[PDB]
Parts: sequence; C-alpha cells; structure tokens
Amino acid sequence: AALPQDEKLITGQLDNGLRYMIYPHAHPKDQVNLWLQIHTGSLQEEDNELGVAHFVEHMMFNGTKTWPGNKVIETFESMGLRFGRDVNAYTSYDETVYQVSLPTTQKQNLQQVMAIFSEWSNAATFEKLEVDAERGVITEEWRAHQDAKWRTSQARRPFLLANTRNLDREPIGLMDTVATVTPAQLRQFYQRWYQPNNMTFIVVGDIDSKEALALIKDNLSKLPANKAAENRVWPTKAENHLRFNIINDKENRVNGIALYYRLPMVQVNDEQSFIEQAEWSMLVQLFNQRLQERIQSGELKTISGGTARSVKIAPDYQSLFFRVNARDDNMQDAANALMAELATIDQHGFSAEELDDVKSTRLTWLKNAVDQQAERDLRMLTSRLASSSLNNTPFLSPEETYQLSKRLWQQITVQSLAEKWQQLRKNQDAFWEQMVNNEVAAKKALSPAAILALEKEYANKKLAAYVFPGRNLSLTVDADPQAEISSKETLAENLTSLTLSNGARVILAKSAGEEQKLQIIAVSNKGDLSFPAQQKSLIALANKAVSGSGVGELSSSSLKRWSAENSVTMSSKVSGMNTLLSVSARTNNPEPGFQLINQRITHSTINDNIWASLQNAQIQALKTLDQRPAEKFAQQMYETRYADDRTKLLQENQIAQFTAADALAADRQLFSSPADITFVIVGNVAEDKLVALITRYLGSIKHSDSPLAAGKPLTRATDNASVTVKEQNEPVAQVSQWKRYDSRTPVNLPTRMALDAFNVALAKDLRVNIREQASGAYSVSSRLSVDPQAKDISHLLAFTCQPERHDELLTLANEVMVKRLAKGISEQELNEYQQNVQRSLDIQQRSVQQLANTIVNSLIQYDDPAAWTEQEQLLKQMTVENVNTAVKQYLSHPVNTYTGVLLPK
Ligand SMILES: [Cl-]
Ligand SMILES: [Cl-]
Ligand SMILES: [Zn+2]
Repeated sequence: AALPQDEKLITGQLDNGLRYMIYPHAHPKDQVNLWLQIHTGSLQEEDNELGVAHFVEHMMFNGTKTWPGNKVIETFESMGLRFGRDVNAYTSYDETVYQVSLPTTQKQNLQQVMAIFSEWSNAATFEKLEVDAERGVITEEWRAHQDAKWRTSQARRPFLLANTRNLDREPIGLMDTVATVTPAQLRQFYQRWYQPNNMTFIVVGDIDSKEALALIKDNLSKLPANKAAENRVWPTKAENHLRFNIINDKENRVNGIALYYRLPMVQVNDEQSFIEQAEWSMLVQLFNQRLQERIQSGELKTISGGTARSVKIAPDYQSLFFRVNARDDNMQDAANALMAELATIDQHGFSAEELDDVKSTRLTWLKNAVDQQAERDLRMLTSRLASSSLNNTPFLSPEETYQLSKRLWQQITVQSLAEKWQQLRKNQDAFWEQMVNNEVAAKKALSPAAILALEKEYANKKLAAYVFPGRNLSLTVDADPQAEISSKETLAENLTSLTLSNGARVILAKSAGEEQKLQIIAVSNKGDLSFPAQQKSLIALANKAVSGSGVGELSSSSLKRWSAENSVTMSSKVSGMNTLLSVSARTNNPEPGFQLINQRITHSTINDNIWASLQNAQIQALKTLDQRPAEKFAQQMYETRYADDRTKLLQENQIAQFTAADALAADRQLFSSPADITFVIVGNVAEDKLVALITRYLGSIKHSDSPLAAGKPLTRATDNASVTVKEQNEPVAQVSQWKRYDSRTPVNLPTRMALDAFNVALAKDLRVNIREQASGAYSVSSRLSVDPQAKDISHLLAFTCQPERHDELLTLANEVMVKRLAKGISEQELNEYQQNVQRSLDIQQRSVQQLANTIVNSLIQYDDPAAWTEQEQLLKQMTVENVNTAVKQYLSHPVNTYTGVLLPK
C-alpha cells in the first residue's frame, strides 16, 4: 500500500512553508552538503521567458542585497570555497539547485553560507550592468560546448521528446531571449517561483539532528511566508507511430543501430509500483546479461557490443532502448544482430535460470550496499534524496531496499516478464535510429523499408531458443574446527548412536542391499504443542511454507535446480510433540543431503506468496465451515473431549495477524536447540567419510535462543459428555464414542502389540455384529490411540447408520465390546496376528525410507530408537493369557467417555 521512509532521515516544514531534509553521514568525515532546491525549472517558462530559469540561476552569483556584484564569490573564496569544486548550481526542466559542500569544523563559516542561502531565496538584485555581462557569459558557454555528443542529442530530441513540454523547453532557451531579457522580466520570474513553499533545504553529512535543524531555523525561518505560483503539469501524449532517423557526424566514434520505445514512467511509492518499475528494470538487465554472455562465448563476432538502457524523458515518461554497436562500418550485421536478438526474445522469452541469475546478482549488490552504507558517496546520496524530494517518492534505506527486493521480486516471473515484453513490443510509440560517422557506413545504413523488411524476416523465422549457462550452485557450509563426536554407543546389531559436542544425537543404520539411496531424518522433540492457543494451528502451516521456500542464498527455483543436479529430495512434518525433517540423497554423492539438512535448519527463508495462500485458504475454510457438517461436528467433538483453549478454531484476525516473519520465527524455534535433535541416518556410506560429514554439517549447528518448553499435551475434559447435533441435511446418522483410559505404567512395545491384537479381534466382532447384521450400520470403525506423554489410551468407536437405529446400534456395539473384553483373544486370532506382523517385520528392513521411519517411530512412541529390533522375539513370546492380562489391566474401566451423535435437521 505504501513504502517506509528511512529512519535516519528527518523531514519537516517551517511555518513559512520551506521544506527540509536532514540525513546524517560520515564517509567524508566532518563534511556537509547544503543544497537549496527550487521545485521549478525550464518547463515553467512562458513563451517569452525561454531560458529565463537558467538566466536566474546564473544571476544568483551576480548580486544580492548584502553581496552586490561578485562579492558572494569573493566571500565563498575567503572560506576556501570555489565555484566549480565546492559551490555549484544547475537548472534542469524540473528544478533549480544551489549546492555547497564544506567542512563541519568551522562553525561561523556554516553560518555565513546559511546567510548566503537566505539571500539567494529573496535578496537577488538583478542589476542592469550585471545582467548585460551574463548575456555574454551564457551565450559563449552555449556556443563553446556544441560538440559531437551535443549535436547527437540535438538530432535525437524531436524523436525522443515528441509531445512533451520538455521538447519546447530546453533549459538554455533561445539566444534571442538571452540577449533581450530585461532585468524586470528576470525579477518577475524570480518573485513568482522563489518562494519558501516552492523550496526544499537539504542537509546531508557529519552533523547531528539538533545542530542541522538550528542551522535551518536560525536563518531560513525569517523568510516571509509568501506563496509561489502553482507549478504546471504537461502530461505526455503518446506518439503512436514509428519514426526513423540516421545521425551523420564524423566526430562520433561509434557506428550502430538502436530501437527506442517511449512509455509512461511510474513513481515508486507503493508495493505495486515498486514491482512495475522492477519488471522494466529486469527486462533491461536480462537483455544485457544475455548479450554479454553471447559476446563472451564468441556467438556475436559480427558486432562490437550493445546495451539496453532506460532514460527519463519527461516527469511522467521514459524511453527503453536496445542498441547494437557495429563492427567498424558493418551496419547490416549490426541490424541483423539487434533484430535477431529481439525476435528470439519474442519467440522464447527469458529462462528461469536467466531470471534467477539477474535476481541473485542484484540482491548480492544490495547485501553489500547494506554493510558498506556508512561508506556511501556523499554526492550520490545527496542527489538521491533531492530526487525523492522532487518526485515526492519515499527515500528507502539500503536495508529496506534489500528487504523489499527479496519479498516483492518473488512476484516477478518468466510469465509476468513475458507479458511486459509482449506489451512493449506492441507499443507504437517507437523509433529506429542509426549512427554513421563516414560515407561508407552511411551508404550501408538501412532505409525505413529495409528495416521493416528485416523485421518481418526474423518475425517469420522459427528461431532457435537460447540456452543460458546458469551459475554454479552450492550449499557449501564452512566447517566448525571445534566440532567433535563426544560419545559412542551400540544400540542393536545394526544401530549406532553418536552424541556431538553441540549436544545433538545421531542414529546410524546400514540397509542390506545396494539401493544406493541415503536417508537423513532430523527429529526434533518440539512440536505444535509447544506454542500458545493463537499459534498451535499455524505451526504446520508455517513449516510447509518455510519448506516450500529457498534456503541459504538460493531461491525456491535455484533450490529446485540444485536438488535435481545433486539428486536430492526434502520433506517435513509437524506433529504435536515432534517435527521431522526428511532429506534423501545418493550414497555416491551424500554431501548435498547433509548440506540441505544444515541449510534448512540454519538458513531457512519464507516465500510470502506461499504464506498468503495458506492464510487465505485457512480464512476461506473457516468462512465456509457450515458447508462441511462432518468436519464442523468432528471439531465440536475435539473441543468436547478436551478442556483446552488450543482446540479452538482461529478467527480471521488471528490468521491475518500471523505474518510471514512471525511464521519464519516460529518454524526456526523447532530445530533451534541442537540438544533437542536426533538425526536418523540410514544407508550404505563409508563411516569415515560419513563421520566427516556429521561433524561438518550436524556438529556445526549452534544453539539459538528460544522460549519453547517441552510440549504440554492437551488438557483432557474431566467430565463425560453425550452430545447430539441436528445439523445434517443428509439422512445419515454419524455416531462417535471415545473411551479414555489412564496408563498407570507407560505402554511399552509388548503391551502395544497385545492391545493392537485385541483391537483387531474387537474390530472383527463389530463388523460382523453391527454392519453385517440386517438393517445395521453402513460403516463401522474401531481405532485405538496411545498418548505416552499424557499417559493415557483412547478408544474410538465410530459408525454411520440410519437415524432411527442410532440408539439401538450404540447399545449393541457396547455390549459386543463387553463380551469381547470378557472372552479375550483366541489361539487362532493370536496366531493370525503373529503371522501378519511377522510378514511386515521382514519387509521393514527392505527400503532405506521404511527403516528410517521405523527407528523414528520407535523414538517417538517408546523413547528408545532400538525398541523395534526386539519385536520378532516379543512376537513369538505373546500368549493368550499375556494379552488377556494386558487388556484387563489397560482397557477394563474408562476414566471418561465422550459421545457424539450427528443427526439430520
Ligand atoms: Cl538559440
Ligand atoms: Cl520512482
Ligand atoms: Zn549555466
């Protein structure tokens, strides 16, 4: 919506209307830039005042009240200030500027200079003798600087400045006006525009806010609060036809061809216009990048060089041109290279690799601009502020420029730049221009008909696409010399445990068979239950958003290319008590796998567009929840089973208040503490090369400050509830019954096997008795959940039936449960289960991904990564009485029962 002005910059206005800008800077130490900017140039001149704005500029140095004649010049010289090196002045179409650069050390010199600035504002005398002498000064300067470059721009002017006020308002004006202007006319223009409200005083340099303000208020406050004339605006009318020019000048030393486009120029004052300008800027940069790359590779031997550039032609307009410089006098070759370059872009556009190199190049410069900002060129910085003052655009800090660029450039695609290019190529306000410096080049110079015929030739050719090389991509991490392996332990036959100097744990396992795939799973003991009620629901979203973005100095697109080139894949998942970060690779190229795990942890980024989509989707989902009755009811039940603020759905405001930066900060907190991480590495790599990668990439990760305590499980509701909701407009009754059981002792691997064997048997009796029984349920479910941290087991019994049968079938499902619980398991059911699990236990050490997730599931479910290894032995140790005594101990009497019935109406 709007851009933020630099914090360092102090801007105001005095009671009399005068605007001020103060910016502190100390690259040239104890130096200050004092600029008086008049928001009036030559555009404001009347038909009988052509050159008056510039004549007035000159007359500021030729007499005032206190300093008549050349006394002002003599005064600056007494302070060691010389016109041309310390004191300057210029007039353009848009403004008149009076500039002084001087030391901050001599305080009375600063005062005298401010007193001179005061007199330039309203005390100019315009003495008749002094006026007559300047006429000559101005006339001789104009006569003397009519060189090759001046004649070239003079020749280009009618084409470039077509339909502008600027065309008819060159700052120098007419020599006839210079010779005939009366001191009264010069006085008239000066009184008209030299008024405080049309002026800005700029102060850039080694001075504090207190001192710089007192320098302004002491001298410029006294200026009478007069109102200047209103500045007029001449909007540029498009010249919607193609023009042609040939510039012949023997003094020019570069022969060539150029295509100029004329289009509006936006003022960067919001996000939309920031991007709009960046798109034009990137099309210029993309053209130059491709051209340099085609010259350096020897693909364009027929030409010298060439460039794309954009230039301001009016306050509201600009020109974007594409120039090709001819080899000696080879005009036809130059024409062919330019038209072949442009036609290629029409046909294939620019590649993602091209767009990314341009972006990464610019951001690197903007990164180095942030660091080296105190070393900025004072003149460059001062002129940049004066430009912002002129155009009424926010002055952005090097930091804010770096932030806005990375965030808003993500909105610039190969597709968005292709339409911008198509729009530009369809623009009729254009002209072809050739440059010839001899009679051989002039004869070879293309006619308008020849240019147009050449344009059609390449338009109808099926040109070959340009393959851009693309920069070498790496996620190389500098090793920590002080990173070691602290402890070693053997967990099982094929399980090794390493603890690192940073407190991280590493589980190593080799997979039998030459699959050549490596899996690294970073397991954090922090999940979404380590966050407040406003955050819980957004943690998984935040993590998906962060994992779908770039990493390190790579964009999402450069990450995709690097991933494919280095044969790697990545995924992540946010659980209630944990976060998993899965990375796959090749055993022949394992280093990239480790680099990506490290960079996802230490250098995570967030794409703003992916987060906005997840926000908007979440808001939409909340908005249209009445359209999803089952979901709505399942949510009501979730809030019924628990007495926790965290179960509640977030409102629209809560979703919007969680920003991309809040989301990036939360995701960072999960893998913030290395001591909370267990890296599961599964595959066949030479352990000596493997330990080198573990210390370099997993032992290097440092502790990051985070307030995250161990996850708090949801507070379970202390009282039972039997809810009935008549919301469905479907003739299906949906019944859910949850039974909660407390675990006196934790559920270990043998007990979970017993309880699961029982539930397989239980789910059988429910299918035969509730579903298969005539006029029964349409579906039935019997699921068993175990929460180790909460120290409880949950049993969900779900079914959908005819509404008239919901009470009868629940009664029958509960009595079937009682009967199974009393009966227990049979020898046949136990052996059925034992055979079933054994088959799955032989195919658990099959895939590198499967085995890794087995170790992971052990760590999460039993706080022991080796628990799974003792399974086959425990499976052949399971007895009828063993499971029956485990069922009687962990499923006999519930601490709570929650019932939910979703009915029609
Ligand atoms: Cl003239
Ligand atoms: Cl701008
Ligand atoms: Zn001049």
